[PDB]
Amino acid sequence: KAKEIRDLTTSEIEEQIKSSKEELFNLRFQLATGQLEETARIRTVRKTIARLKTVAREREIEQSKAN
RNA sequence: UUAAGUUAUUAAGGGCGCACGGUGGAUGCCUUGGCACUAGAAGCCGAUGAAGGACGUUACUAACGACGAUAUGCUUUGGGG
Repeated sequence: KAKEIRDLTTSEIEEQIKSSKEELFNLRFQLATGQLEETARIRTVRKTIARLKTVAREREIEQSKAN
């Protein structure tokens, strides 16, 4: 993905962001209710969201390099 | 059967020697933090938030980094294995 995340159509990114945020919410919710036992997913979901915002920022800058 | 002389026999204490304590840094070490030389800057920012912080962020959490809700980091170019 993280290459062709840049190939996504700027609404797949938007829906992808909120799907990933619901996934992170469920993970944090079941870490507390103590049944997770694979705690490394939390970190990588965070970084995915980071990935997804970064490219969605830079489209914006290139969207105003022309205008 | 008398006059006389004398010593230990506790070492409570004293000096010597012995042997384990407490103590803390004499020896060696350190070189993590500066005296000074050379060179480079440029003294150094921002009304694009400038100037030190406060709260936070790790799967687990107690001070500095990141700076930061994209948070114990994100993308990209080049090194590197």
